[PDB]
Formats: sequence, structure tokens, C-alpha cells
Amino acid sequence: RNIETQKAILSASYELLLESGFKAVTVDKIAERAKVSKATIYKWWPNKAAVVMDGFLSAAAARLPVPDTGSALNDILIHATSLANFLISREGTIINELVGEGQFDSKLAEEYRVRYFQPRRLQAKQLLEKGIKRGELKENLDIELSIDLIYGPIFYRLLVTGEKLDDSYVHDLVINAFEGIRLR
Amino acid sequence: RNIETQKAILSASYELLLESGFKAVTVDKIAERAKVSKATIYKWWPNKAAVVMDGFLSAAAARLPVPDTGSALNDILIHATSLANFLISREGTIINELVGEGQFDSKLAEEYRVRYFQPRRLQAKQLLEKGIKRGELKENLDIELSIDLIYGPIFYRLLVTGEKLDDSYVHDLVINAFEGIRLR
Repeated sequence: RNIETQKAILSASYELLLESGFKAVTVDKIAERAKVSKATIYKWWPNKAAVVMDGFLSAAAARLPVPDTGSALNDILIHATSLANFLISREGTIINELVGEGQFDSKLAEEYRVRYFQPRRLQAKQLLEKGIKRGELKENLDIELSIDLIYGPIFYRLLVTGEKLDDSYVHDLVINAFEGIRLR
Repeated sequence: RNIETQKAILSASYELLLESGFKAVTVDKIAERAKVSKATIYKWWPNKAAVVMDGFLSAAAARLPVPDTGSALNDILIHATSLANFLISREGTIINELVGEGQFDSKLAEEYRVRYFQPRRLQAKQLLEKGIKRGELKENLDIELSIDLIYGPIFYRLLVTGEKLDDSYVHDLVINAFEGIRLR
């Protein structure tokens, strides 16, 4: 109901996150910075991961535009490139850190799976489902696996390999996920 | 030269890693546990990440067998499944933790990239190069990108999604990376 209160709590959580890192954030510290009580915070968020996640999503331009180019390929290309561009952004670099912490904190992982990753994957599903009903995609396509083929390499590059995640790489990745490695 | 000394240092580093986690390991602690001097350790390893990485690789069955089924598909299937099976193993679960820490410690990331990930990717390259000279793969195949299509989804599942990484998933993943999502 109170948008100013919600804003203060969310700004405080993100400020603390950037200043000190995830592990050091506590609900008490957020309450202190936001000048609200813990009970108020617990009106809207049960735990520190939930509030920090909403703080991040509030502060960053994480919501991707929805292409409708009439082409599954060119739709996914724009989607994946816009995702990759977010991830390399200063704001997007928080994702590394959160996923890193999430290897040790399943509460945080639950939060990013439902609040960050699910909505973006949903968008990708919507573009693929256009392609299916357009009759341009595989017979009995496994949508979720197909999204794994595009997203997987993206996040693998971001988290593991440390290689350059640029438009040209993402272009090649999308095409090759569409063509497959088998000779045609 | 001294295999017993090397063994003691490597066992100590892995013991400390399992007991206390990566961040708490120090070269001093390894020296203490192994009953050797820091100077001895620094005969073979400059830093804690290097020694902990070799400790891990020494203790775990991380070296994958090399299929030669005369089929790029069935070769990669066996490779990727054996990798996935390692990753879900008790020993393999250390990879999550190391990559997690590696988001904050580039020294560790350098170590796992060259000592763990590179050799496995090399093996995958060798299987794909058989397929290319067999004339069963794509015209002008980008080998490294192709490995990204298989490995990426694997590590994405392991690190981000928390979904079940089983033989059947890996099977579907490999086939779909071979077929592509575009209608044939």
C-alpha cells in the first residue's frame, strides 16, 4: 500500500548490497538504513534474500523488451543479445555475485530462480511458441530444453569461462542452436 | 621429485578444503597439516588456489574415459554423460563451490579454467574432430562454440537452475544440440 516505505526498504537493501556484499546484508541493517522496523519489512518480505532480490530488480533495467519480428530466429537473437547486454552491464554484474553466493545459500538461489531467471525464460518460451505455431521449428520441440541451449552457453560464459560475451558471440550461438552441429 | 612430500601437501589441502571450505584454506594451514614448510610447498605451487586445485584433481576421479564408438553423437553422449555423472558425485559437488568462490576470486577461476575445464573441453574437441574428418558434422564447424552448446547447458543446470542432471536429460541435450531447433 505504502509505495514510499517500499521504495525506502528496497533502496536501502540495494545500497547495502553494493556497499558490503550479500553475505553482510541483514534485515536489521536494511531496517536501520531505511528507518523502518523489521516488522514493516516482514509485511512484504520474509527474509533477506527476498528483499535484496526485489531491491536489485527494482534498481536495474532487468526487464527485457519483447521482439515480434515474425521470425523465431530474429526474435530469439534480439532477446538473447539484450539479455547478454544486460549481464555485462555494471548492474548485470551483480548476477555473478548472487549466483556465486547461491552455491552456498539455497534461500538466495530460490529467490533468483523464481524472481530473475523464470520471468526471462518465460519470455523466451513465448517467442519459441510463436515459431512453433508459425511452423518453422522442430517437430515436437522441447521448449525448456531449447531455452537451455541458448541460456546455458550464455550463463556458462558469464560464470565459468570468463570469455567475452558480445553481440557477435551471441549471434553465432543462437544460429548454431537453431542449425545444430549435425550436417544438414 | 619427492612423491611422498607432494602427496602429503595435496592430501592436506583437500582435507582442509572439505573440512573448512576454500576461503579458510591457507598455505600456512596446509604446511602445518602436511608437516612441511611453506618454502617446500612453494617448490611446486605458488598459491593456495593452485595447491587446492591439484589436491581436488588428485583426490577425485575427474579424468574422463575416451569413447571411440565411430560416431560423433554416441562418442559425445558418453563423454557428456560421464561428465554429468562426475558432477553429481560427492566429489563432483566441489565444482559448484569452487565456481561459486571463483565469482569473487579470479585467482581460483584461473586455476579451474586451465586445470579442470580446459582438459575436459580438449577431450570434447578430439571427439568432434573425429566427426568432422568422418564427414558427419556441419560445414565449417566452430568446435569451441559446439562444445559450449553441450557444456553450457550442463553447467547452467548444475550452477543456476538446480534441476535434475541425469542421463536422460544429457541424452536429450546432446541430440538437440546435434539436430538444432530449426525444422529439418
